[PDB]
Amino acid sequence: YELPEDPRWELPRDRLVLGKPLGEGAFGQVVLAEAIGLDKDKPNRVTKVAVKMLKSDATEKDLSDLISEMEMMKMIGKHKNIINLLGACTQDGPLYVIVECASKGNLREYLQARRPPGLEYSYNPSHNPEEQLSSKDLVSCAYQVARGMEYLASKKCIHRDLAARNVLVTEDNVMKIADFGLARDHHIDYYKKTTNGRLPVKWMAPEALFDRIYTHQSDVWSFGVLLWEIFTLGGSPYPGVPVEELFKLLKEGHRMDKPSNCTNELYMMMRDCWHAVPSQRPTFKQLVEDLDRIVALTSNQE
Ligand SMILES: *CCC(=O)Nc1cc(N2CCN(CC)CC2)ccc1Nc1cc(N(C)C(=O)Nc2c(Cl)c(OC)cc(OC)c2Cl)ncn1
Repeated sequence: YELPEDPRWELPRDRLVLGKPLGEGAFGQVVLAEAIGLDKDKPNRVTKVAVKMLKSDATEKDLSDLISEMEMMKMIGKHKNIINLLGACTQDGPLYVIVECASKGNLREYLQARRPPGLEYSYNPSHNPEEQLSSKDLVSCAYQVARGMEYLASKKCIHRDLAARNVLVTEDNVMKIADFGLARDHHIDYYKKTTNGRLPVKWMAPEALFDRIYTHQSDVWSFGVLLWEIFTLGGSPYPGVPVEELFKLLKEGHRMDKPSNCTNELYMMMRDCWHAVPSQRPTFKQLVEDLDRIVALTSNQE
């Protein structure tokens, strides 16, 4: 019913101006807001933020889940390439958990919107994107996510749904991993789709999917799907493949084709992330180093 206070994280309710809803998830409700004086050394500055709170179908467990998500984010600490906790309103009112706002949306969308222009044969011939990404920009998205994941892994955090939908992009084009404070924990609805109508099982390592074993190595497999999403500019993995057929593909050792405009080296990295044997996949630390080297050598002229 009523909560302890942590003074270092506490923001007075009068310092938070709630704004338009962003929507309900399984988790809770989120709203855009403006927070005044988040920093001690800057008490007149307004920061745009996102705020999580319970929905009025107020569940019970959901309160302990929202608390747990906040508390985990406190324990993980701050990193440039994750969505960071900025504050909370815990006293004399509903729990509000306040986090960084990433203004350019999720990565899947950010890549889709920057696809090259529509042609005579396209689904969308008048698609004329505002911005375009070079080969270096794409490698650089990959590097930034890997660096975020390396950080999380060093804090003993296993994500368990790494995908472009769960990477967010700031106004400065920084990649931030989202929804890393959660738990699942059971196998949910292997058939439940995402808002965009996709099946999360398509990002899951076979040992997680078949033996419920989730490790840093299973997140590396998901990262390889993410790489494939980046280099297809927000492509959808296994389009038209239902769950039962996906299981069969994995049991046969099937692997996705190399996307066009992907080097053999980046395809090898993908495939190595998709090693059948988890011990043989690269780690996030190695993916960070490799991607750092590749970025430096990748052309920004196309
Ligand atoms: C401040 C962010 C913003 O301005 N908008 C925003 C919009 C979107 N869109 C998705 C759907 N599009 C329709 C086509 C419209 C654009 C996507 C992302 C952002 N930024 C954003 C969103 C969120 N959300 C929704 C959160 O739930 N954030 C959040 C996270 Cl990631 C985590 O991660 C651990 C934890 C909590 O609470 C504990 C929350 Cl609230 N956040 C940030 N930025």
